[PDB]
Amino acid sequence: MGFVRQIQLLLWKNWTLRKRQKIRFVVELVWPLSLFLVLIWLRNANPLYSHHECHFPNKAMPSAGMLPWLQGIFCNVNNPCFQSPTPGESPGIVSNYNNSILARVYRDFQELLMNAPESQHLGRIWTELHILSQFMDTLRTHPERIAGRGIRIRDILKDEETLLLERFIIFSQSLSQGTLQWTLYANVDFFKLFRVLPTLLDSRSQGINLRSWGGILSDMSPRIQEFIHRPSMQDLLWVTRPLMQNGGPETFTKLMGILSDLLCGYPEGGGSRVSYDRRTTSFCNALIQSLESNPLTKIAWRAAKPLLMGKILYTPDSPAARRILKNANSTFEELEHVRKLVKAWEEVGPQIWYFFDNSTQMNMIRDTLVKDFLNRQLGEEEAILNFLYKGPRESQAWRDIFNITDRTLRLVNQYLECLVLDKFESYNDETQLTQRALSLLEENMFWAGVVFPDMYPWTSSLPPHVKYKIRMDIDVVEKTNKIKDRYWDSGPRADPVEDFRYIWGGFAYLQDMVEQGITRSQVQAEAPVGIYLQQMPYPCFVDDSFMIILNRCFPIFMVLAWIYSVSMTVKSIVLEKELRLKETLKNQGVSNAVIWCTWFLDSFSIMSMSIFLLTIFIMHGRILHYSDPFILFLFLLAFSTATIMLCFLLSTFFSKASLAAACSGVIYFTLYLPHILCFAWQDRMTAELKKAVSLLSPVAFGFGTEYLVRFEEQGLGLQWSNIGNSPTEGDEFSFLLSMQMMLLDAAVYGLLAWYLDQVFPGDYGTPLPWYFLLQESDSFFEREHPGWVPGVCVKNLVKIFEPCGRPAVDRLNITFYENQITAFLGHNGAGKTTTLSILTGLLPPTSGTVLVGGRDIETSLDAVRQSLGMCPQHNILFHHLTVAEHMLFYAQLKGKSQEEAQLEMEAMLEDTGLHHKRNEEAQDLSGGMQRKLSVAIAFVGDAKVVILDQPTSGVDPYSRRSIWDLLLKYRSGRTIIMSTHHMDEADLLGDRIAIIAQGRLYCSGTPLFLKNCFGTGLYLTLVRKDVNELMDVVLHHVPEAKLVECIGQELIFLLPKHRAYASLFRELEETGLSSFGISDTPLEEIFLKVTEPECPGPQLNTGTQLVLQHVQALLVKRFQHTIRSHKDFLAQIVLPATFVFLALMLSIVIPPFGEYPALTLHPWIYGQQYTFFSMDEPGSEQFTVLADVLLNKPGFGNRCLKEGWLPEYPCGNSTPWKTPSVSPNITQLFQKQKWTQVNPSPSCRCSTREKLTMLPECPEGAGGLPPPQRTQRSTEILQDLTDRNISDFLVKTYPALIRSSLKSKFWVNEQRYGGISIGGKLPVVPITGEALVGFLSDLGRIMNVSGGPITREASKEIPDFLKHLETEDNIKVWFNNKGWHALVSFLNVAHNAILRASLPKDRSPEEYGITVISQPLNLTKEQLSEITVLTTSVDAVVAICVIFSMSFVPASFVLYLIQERVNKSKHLQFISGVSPTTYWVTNFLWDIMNYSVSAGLVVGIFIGFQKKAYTSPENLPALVALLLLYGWAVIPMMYPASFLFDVPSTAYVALSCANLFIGINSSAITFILELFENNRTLLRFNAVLRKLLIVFPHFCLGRGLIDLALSQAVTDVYARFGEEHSANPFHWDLIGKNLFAMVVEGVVYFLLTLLVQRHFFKTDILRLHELTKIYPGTSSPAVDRLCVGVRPGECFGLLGVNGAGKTTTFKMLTGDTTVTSGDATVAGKSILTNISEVHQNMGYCPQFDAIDELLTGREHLYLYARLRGVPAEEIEKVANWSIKSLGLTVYADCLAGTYSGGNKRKLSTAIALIGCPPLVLLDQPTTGMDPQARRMLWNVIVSIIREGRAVVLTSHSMEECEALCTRLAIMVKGAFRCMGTIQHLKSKFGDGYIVTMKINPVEQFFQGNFPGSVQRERHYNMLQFQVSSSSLARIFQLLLSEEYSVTQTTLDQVFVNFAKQQ
Ligand SMILES: Nc1ncnc2c1ncn2[C@@H]1O[C@H](COP(=O)(O)OP(=O)(O)OP(=O)(O)O)[C@@H](O)[C@H]1O
Ligand SMILES: *[C@@H]1O[C@H](CO)[C@@H](O)[C@H](O)[C@H]1NC(C)=O
Ligand SMILES: *[C@@H]1O[C@H](CO)[C@@H](O)[C@H](O)[C@H]1NC(C)=O
Ligand SMILES: *[C@@H]1O[C@H](CO)[C@@H](O)[C@H](O)[C@H]1NC(C)=O
Ligand SMILES: *[C@@H]1O[C@H](CO)[C@@H](O)[C@H](O)[C@H]1NC(C)=O
Ligand SMILES: [Mg+2]
Ligand SMILES: [Mg+2]
Repeated sequence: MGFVRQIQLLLWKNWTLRKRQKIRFVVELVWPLSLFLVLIWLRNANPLYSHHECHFPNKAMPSAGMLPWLQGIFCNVNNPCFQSPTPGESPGIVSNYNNSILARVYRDFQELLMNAPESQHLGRIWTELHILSQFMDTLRTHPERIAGRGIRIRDILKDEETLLLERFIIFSQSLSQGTLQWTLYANVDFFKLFRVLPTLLDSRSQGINLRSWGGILSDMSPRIQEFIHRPSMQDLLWVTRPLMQNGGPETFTKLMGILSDLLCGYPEGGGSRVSYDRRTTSFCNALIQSLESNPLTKIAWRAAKPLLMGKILYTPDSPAARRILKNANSTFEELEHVRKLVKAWEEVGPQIWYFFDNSTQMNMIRDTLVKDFLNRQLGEEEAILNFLYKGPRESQAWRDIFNITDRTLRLVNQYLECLVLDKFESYNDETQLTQRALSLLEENMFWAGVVFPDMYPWTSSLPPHVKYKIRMDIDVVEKTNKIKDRYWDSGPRADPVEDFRYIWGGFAYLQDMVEQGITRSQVQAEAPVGIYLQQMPYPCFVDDSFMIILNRCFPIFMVLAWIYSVSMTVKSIVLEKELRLKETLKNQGVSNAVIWCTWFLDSFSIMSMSIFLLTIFIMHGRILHYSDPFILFLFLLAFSTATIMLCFLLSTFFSKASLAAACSGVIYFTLYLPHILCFAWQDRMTAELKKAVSLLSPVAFGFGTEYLVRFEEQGLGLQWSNIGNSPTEGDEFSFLLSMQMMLLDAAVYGLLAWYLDQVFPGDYGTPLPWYFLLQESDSFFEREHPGWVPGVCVKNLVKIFEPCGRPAVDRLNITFYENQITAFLGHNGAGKTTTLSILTGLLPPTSGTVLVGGRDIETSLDAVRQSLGMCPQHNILFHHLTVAEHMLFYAQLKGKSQEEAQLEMEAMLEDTGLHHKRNEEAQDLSGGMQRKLSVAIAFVGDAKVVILDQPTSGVDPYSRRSIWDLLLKYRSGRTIIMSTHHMDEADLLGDRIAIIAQGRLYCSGTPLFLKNCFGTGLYLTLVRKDVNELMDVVLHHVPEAKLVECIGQELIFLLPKHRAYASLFRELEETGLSSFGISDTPLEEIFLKVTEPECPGPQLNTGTQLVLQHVQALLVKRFQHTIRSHKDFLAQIVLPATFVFLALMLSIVIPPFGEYPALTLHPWIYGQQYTFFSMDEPGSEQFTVLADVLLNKPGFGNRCLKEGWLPEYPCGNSTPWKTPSVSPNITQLFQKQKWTQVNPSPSCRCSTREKLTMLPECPEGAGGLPPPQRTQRSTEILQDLTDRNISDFLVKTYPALIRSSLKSKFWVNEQRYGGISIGGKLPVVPITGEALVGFLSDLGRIMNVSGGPITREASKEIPDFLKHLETEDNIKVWFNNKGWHALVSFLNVAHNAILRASLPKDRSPEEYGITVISQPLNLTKEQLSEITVLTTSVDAVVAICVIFSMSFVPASFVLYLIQERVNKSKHLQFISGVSPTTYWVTNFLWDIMNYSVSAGLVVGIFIGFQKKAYTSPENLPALVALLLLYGWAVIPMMYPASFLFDVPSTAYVALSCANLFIGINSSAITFILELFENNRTLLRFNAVLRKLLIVFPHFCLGRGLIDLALSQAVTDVYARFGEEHSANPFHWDLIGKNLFAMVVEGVVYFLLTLLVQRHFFKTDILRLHELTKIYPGTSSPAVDRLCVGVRPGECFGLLGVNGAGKTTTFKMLTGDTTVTSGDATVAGKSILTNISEVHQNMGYCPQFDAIDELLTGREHLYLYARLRGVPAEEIEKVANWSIKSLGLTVYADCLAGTYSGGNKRKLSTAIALIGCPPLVLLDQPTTGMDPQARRMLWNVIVSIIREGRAVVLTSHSMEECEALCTRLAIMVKGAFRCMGTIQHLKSKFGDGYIVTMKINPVEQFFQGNFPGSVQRERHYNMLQFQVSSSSLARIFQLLLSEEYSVTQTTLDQVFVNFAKQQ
């Protein structure tokens, strides 16, 4: 139950302390919500994009004819989406190329010219022309009548008459004209005719057909003119305009567009697109080289070359293979027939030129014709526009149509000869084929390599099941080890380049050719069926653009937000431990488990609020949109628990906070590194190995975060229904396993932390054995009175400290009895605190035992601590609480009611003198009040043993009275142990006394026993203000000894005969010295008997030697500091480089590279699946059998042959056709409302703006009714889609099918991959074969060409040529591109069915088949796309790790600067004169050489791993200059921060985190924003940021480390193909600009730190005038207006009550704090204006030790001599004098941090006197010094006062302010109360004779003898008494009966009642 109360109190304290910060807390719970702001914005920069449907054009294969094959290659290069069903996916069409102008032209030509009433008589004209040219024109070699000649003759003959002429000649050139001319009317006029048509004049089989030739042209006149003006011809001529204009169009910009709309037609704009070579011609190698070396067409040529010019290598040399590949080269045969035809031109051309130059039928017929009749004949429907425009015979400027023909038709012949059309080479082994392929690959002249495995080189007969292989290289083939993607994306997979490697790589074409060869080799009656391929359409979907960066940034940004919390809690666990605040709590009796429970609750309650805020931002910021808030909350909660218990585990390794701040973040982030292995071993990990590694909590976090992201990139969330099932196929270890294996780690970490705490409590506390689970649960010394009881007992201790060697404590034997106070005295290095640290469990002994209640602490500390109280020598308080809160907290921890605690606190506040504060923080107290509170809270509660040492060192004589009252009130029932130095109280209130010397007792017992043990006598005191006089004056009554002590302004005499003594004092009274005082024997004389030069500085250096001495001094100081703390150096310098080393070592382990397997291609590589078919175009025989042999007899493919196929996929039976039943609502819906042909079914609603979905909803009216189904023997479901809209069915049914796949197996699946569709016709050119060649032959015979030798070969192959450009009857296959190997599988299905559908009717088609196999060529490679992404992914994280590492080193230099700024050790060096510039410059110079070691170590690692892009002969200087100049730039940026943090560890943590935040969120935003080149507003931001963000060195390093890595991948990919460009990474665009910004920054920030340093920094000396100091938070002044002056040779006093303003004055004088309204002058130089000038005329000794705890005592003196003049050859004797004079010989070199606490004061005053400054300021120079050392200090001060130097002291011991001081000044709250000499005070204040006795019976003893008395005190067996000035005290001394004592007046009693009265 008390457990719960203590929990509540601890939590109350923590939350009270947090109520004061309100900034360390807000930053604490806001820091993680800050790494996500970039993502929150960058999400809303990119709203989601919804994509329309896609419909794609089909692809003809080589077997579909050459013309559509090539046309499809050209038109469908980019594979465009069309959004509306293309014509090719209609039941009986394949064409898909209308709206092409070249096709509409044919449409109009068939519609108008031909098949009409104008083409009837045209052939008759041709036939009559041929008859003419055969009969009348050709009349030379044949016999005829006289009227005949090759040109012209006359038949004039048979003349019987004798032999006007012009008239007849004109007239002939008339039937009734010659009849009346008369003879010639009976012989030559018999059958004569006129000039009419003589076409009837010949002897011909037909009568005549003339007078119709010109009378048929008018019929077809309105047809041609109509045609030419049709819109199709307008478009043709419009687009052909920029072709013949001067020859040559623009290369690939508009030429492609013209050819596109000329051949292709695609609408809506063209779719969306989602060395001297040998055996060649000097043209063909010039062309290829000009094409390859043009950096614009190298890419397309790189892919097109192996098909145009590559070669195909086939393995065995057998007649079977030769036959197959003879039948497979049909395509190349019909491709070289074209070359033949075009080559025939080089022969026909000159013949046509001649015929149209000379002709008997043109140049002698048409040039000879006359024109009178022609003009009228033309006009009745131009000779000048015809017979001259096209019939010229001599040059005129007809050639316009002939000299473009050769230009355009010989260039084509030059082009076509570059093709290689013989490409089948024959080998005898796959090995030989492989080496020849290796040879050919470099030239890029390797197509595939075909292998027939089952046939031997003698094979002749084909088996009826042929299998072959196509072996290509991996860069043009899909991988054969996996068949799909790892995760189901939502897209069609339709990128023409990287998703269609089976098409542009040439695999599918060769497979088609060889399947057709195999079919044609064993059928002999093949069906001419061709094949088209069609891609199944895809619905509308939603694009992301975001989960490409989200999935690569989420599980870094999520694990990196907790690094600040981890560091701030591991550091806070360790501050309490090494600041000793855990041990005070454990001393007040707080259990050990309450500590841990409070830590856990207080950490959990703070992490749980940032968890909440983080979830709210993650969801409402739309980073995750589909998931569940509650599950995310619970996941983060489990992580919080794991991380907290990890922090508890880590805190038990460290003891110093600065060391834990430097390791916690690095270790937290190095436990996450094993997630590098997820890049290479992505698939070869197992759920069991995944469990084994998830014991490290961050990797379990990463495993869970990946599922969180992935369930969303698959369109779902983390709903409560799919935790336990992974998204990826066939892997265990779901999300729940990560969540559940976080809690196992929480438990394990916590349990181990609890155990490991007990065994290794470093540096404060007692360890346990590693097996503590065996469950234990004369004479010097006074005679011992057998009475009271013993309390604490000590028995033979030893404590050896390892370095020092000597025993600090050596065999003690003491007992402290119960009901009394003991005083525990000794010199300084005695063992008083080392012993009292052992009685309490602060540190373990080397030997011996102690016993508190008879129970030894070696086993029973828990019970001992239940009743303890303690105050330590140096204060430890919660520096932000209050006085009242301290006392109200410790009182209740012991267990008390709240109101009783109020009462006790109220009493003790007044009792201790700490009232009037009661509300001030424990840091605004002075240093005596802190020591006073530290005692007050040792008595509160109720202890039984109270151990309190040095309880009064620093408290003024007026408050020591209250402390004594407090001690004597609680002595009643406790054992109290006091350790003290000043002896006024060691005897007054000590019931016993013990003394230690060198770590063991020297004496013991009650004080009276000690006195007679050593000696006793009176002590005559003569306080002066000449020795010979006194000596002779005390010779008259010469006793024992004489002068025993004589220091400045003091004296001492010892004298053991009433008249003798009586006469002395009496006579002395009336007869140079001032007052005096006799006594019995002090307690300081017996303690004093137990234990038992450089006055000028000549020539202090100055100038450049002084500066060069300062630099050396500081560098040596820093070297000494860092040699002795090497764990800190290791953990701050070498650790980050080790982190980098681990990160690079991990990215080296990679799986070995095997080889790509076989993978027989068939549709059952996939699982259960649907297929379909569609028997379009029925009734045609030869298709009713092809639709029968792919359903019923063997079915699809080869999974059911007669013998067997692959005994891995067994058959079975089938089921009857069965149309499934549908719900009635559909039945009424589809018949009720009338639909149409273009709208068969209701449409699907997409993913609305506010209705986000992955795929549309598609209501219950999808593409129709369910079609008939069946289950085939292949264990597949094919559904018959005959006479239905397939494009509608597939599109509107894909979504509902994708949902029905994750109900059972939670991973989404694709259940449909393809199907056949029998039918499809395209119209073949109606022109037959032999008819064409006959027409050509007749035309040639008319036109006198006769051809030539080439033409007979060219025109020998026309009939077969025209049969191979079209097919007219063919099928088409549909495929789904999501499955990689789904194209070739179904292509094989189709070819195999075509084979079975055509073999004869007695061969049983169930045992014939073809199978294909892929098997890449053994080149030992990977695909480029794989290694590129792997390399960039790995080499990004290396840059991330280097940035993380170099972000921690720069903050490591602030630890020393902050550590020195507080404790006032930097100010104490400025006092010696170091001129801030040299200090800062030297620190910078040390930091640089400290940094360069880490930089060099990182570089050495990069060299060792041989990482390119970093260690290459062109990059290494760039890397070195990046690192070495980043450090220069960034180091002087931490320095201004050392001015506002007080705890070094806090600064370390808060600066490392800020550096990491900037260095991550500057070098990722500009690499993400540049990735998005789509958006235009992003480029503005990217450009402006890449310049604004240059002021941070973090950006300048983050850019460069990733640039040098990106700009080497782009060259190592070039090495794959082509040339190899170098880097030169120094350009003013890569890193050259950053390296310039570094240098400017590195010198602008240093000036900023030197500027911020400046905002913070008569015959007498030190004249003070009215000066004041009001502290900011109060109302009354700390130091009111005060004014003095000190002369050269005096010593000022500066006494004062506790809390009066004495250290504030010294702080203002030395220049620490800021004066308020005053002035002060040291040697003429004022302190307000020029203070660097006064600083060299004074020394300073602070109240608190300002020393470096790691050098030594001697190295301090050397440092502080060098920081002054004292040239290099004198420092040794100055140091030796200072060491010897102050008493530091035993331990002059022992690590000043191990001094005792009275030796630290000696060191401080020793280094306050180096040099010889005229003014010396000392502040409490003697608080922990024993009486032996105080005298040595007094002697030194007297020796320096005698020179002429001034001293100012501030002390609280009045034994010395009257021994060496000349002027005093009591100082109450503000200014002074009473200045003046010592005698000026005593005389006016206090008569004298303060008689003190020891012992009612003595109270009445001063009734008549001494009436005037006034009582001072009434204590225990000691009490004081003031008696009036009677001078008869020694007279009445014979009336006593005790401790004799009387004195004139001590200054101690004067100061008590001086301050009593105010
Ligand atoms: N940082 C501070 N803020 C507010 N008040 C302060 C601060 N430091 C000191 N004081 C107050 O100013 C007064 C002067 O304190 P100062 O340190 O001069 O006392 P002191 O005489 O040096 O004490 P002691 O004599 O024990 O050394 C004290 O009352 C103290 O409470
Ligand atoms: C040309 O294509 C159009 C486009 O739909 C089609 O309607 C027409 O039937 C086609 N003409 C043919 C193939 O002759
Ligand atoms: C036609 O081009 C040829 C070049 O092949 C040229 O010699 C001839 O002169 C051109 N025709 C005319 C009419 O000039
Ligand atoms: C190709 O590599 C595979 C890898 O195992 C090996 O089995 C096969 O024999 C090799 N064949 C050739 C022709 O290199
Ligand atoms: C559709 O028909 C079903 C019966 O199958 C009926 O329950 C429902 O009310 C009808 N209307 C709808 C679903 O809008
Ligand atoms: Mg001590
Ligand atoms: Mg002080």
